[PDB]
Amino acid sequence: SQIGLFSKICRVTIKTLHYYNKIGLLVPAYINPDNGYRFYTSDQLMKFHQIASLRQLGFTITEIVTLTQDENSCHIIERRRLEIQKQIRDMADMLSRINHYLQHKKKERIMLYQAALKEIPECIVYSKRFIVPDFSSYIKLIPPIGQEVMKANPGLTLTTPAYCFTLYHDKEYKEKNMDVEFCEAVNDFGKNEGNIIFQVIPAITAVTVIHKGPYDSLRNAYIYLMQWVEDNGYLLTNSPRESYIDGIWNKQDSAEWMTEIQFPVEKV
DNA sequence: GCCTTGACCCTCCCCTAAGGGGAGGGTTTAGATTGTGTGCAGTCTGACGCGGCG
RNA sequence: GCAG
DNA sequence: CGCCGCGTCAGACTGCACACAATCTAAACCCTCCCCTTAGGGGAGGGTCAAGGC
Ligand code: 118
Ligand SMILES: [Mg+2]
Repeated sequence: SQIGLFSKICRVTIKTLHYYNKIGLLVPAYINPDNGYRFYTSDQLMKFHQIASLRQLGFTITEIVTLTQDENSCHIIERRRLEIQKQIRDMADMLSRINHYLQHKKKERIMLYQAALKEIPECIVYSKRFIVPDFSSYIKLIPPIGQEVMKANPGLTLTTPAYCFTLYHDKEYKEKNMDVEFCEAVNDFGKNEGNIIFQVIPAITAVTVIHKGPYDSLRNAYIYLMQWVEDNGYLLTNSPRESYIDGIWNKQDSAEWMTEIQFPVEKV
C-alpha cells in the first residue's frame, strides 16, 4: 500500500504519515531505497489505529511513544488523568468567567472594570491597625506616619516596586466606622515604637481590579468584585486589600489617580 | 577628570507541538500514429579572388 | 518618419 | 591554362521622435527541504546607566 492509498485508508493526510515516520512513531514496513517511496502494510494500519485511539485522549506524541514501547506504565496515564481533571476544573471556571463577561457586556455598553486573578507574594511590612472616623480623614494622617517610621528606622529602604495598601478588617458595610489596617512593605525588620509595628504579610492569590479616578466611586469596584466573588464561586479568605498605584504622591489631579482593590480568594 | 563595577537592557537567532503548505525535484504513463513545412523570401550592385572545368 |  | 560560377566584401556623419512581440498545450503520483503556525523562553553579542572609588 503506497502512502497515498494508505493515507486514504487511515483517513489522515500524507504529511501526518511523513511526520510519524520522522519521529519514529509509525515507521513504514518497506521503504524503496532509490526513490524513497514509503509502502505500508496491514500491520501499519493496526498500529495507526492504536496511535489515533491514544491521540484522541490528548496524549502528547512522546507520551504515545512511551505508551507503545513501555508496558505497565499506568502511572503516566494516571498522571494525564490528573492533568485532564485539572484542565476540566480550569475550563469550567473559564466558562463561569466568560458567562460573567458576556453577562456584563450586555448589561453595560462599556467595560468599566475587568477582573484579574493574580498571585501576590509575601512581604515585610510596617503596619498600623486602627479605627477611622472618616475615609476622607483617613487620607490625611498617612504622611505623618511616613515621616514617623522613617524617623524611627534610619536607613530602612522600602521595597521597589512600592506596595502600600489597606486591609479592611470589617465584616459588614459602614461609611464612618471603618476598622482599617494600613500596611506598607519594606526590606528589613525595624523598631516598633508607636502604634506602628512590623509584621510579615503572607503570599495570597487574590482577584484584583484597578479603579482609576477619584476615591468616592471606589465602592463601585467592590460591588462589582463582590458580584464576581459570588458568581464564580470563589471564597473570600482574608480581608480585602487596596494597593495604591497613583495618588497624591505622583500626580496632582485627583481624577487620574488609580488604586487596585484586591480580594483574597480561594477556589471552592 | 580616569577608571571600575554590578546591574540592566536591546536586538537577533533559534526553540517550542503537530503537522500545513508549498517549492522544486524525481518517476511512469502499453490501442495505434514512423521524413520539418512558413500560403517564408526570393528582389543589390560591383569588385575581387578562387576554384572547378573544358 | 524627420532635420542639416 | 584561360574562363565562368560563386562567395564575400563593402556601401557618409551628427542629431531629434518612436519605442518590444504579438501562435504554439500534461498528469498523477512520490520525495526532500524550507518556512510557517502559539506565546513567549533561552542565550550570545553587544550597549548603557547610575553608583562609586582613584
Ligand atoms: C511612607 C508612608 C507613606 C508614603 Sb505615600 C507613597 C507610596 C508609594 C510610592 C510613592 C509614595 C505619599 C503621599 C503623599 C506624598 C508623598 C508620598 C501613600 C500615602 C497614602 C496612601 C498610600 C501611599 C510614603 C512613605
Ligand atoms: Mg527612419
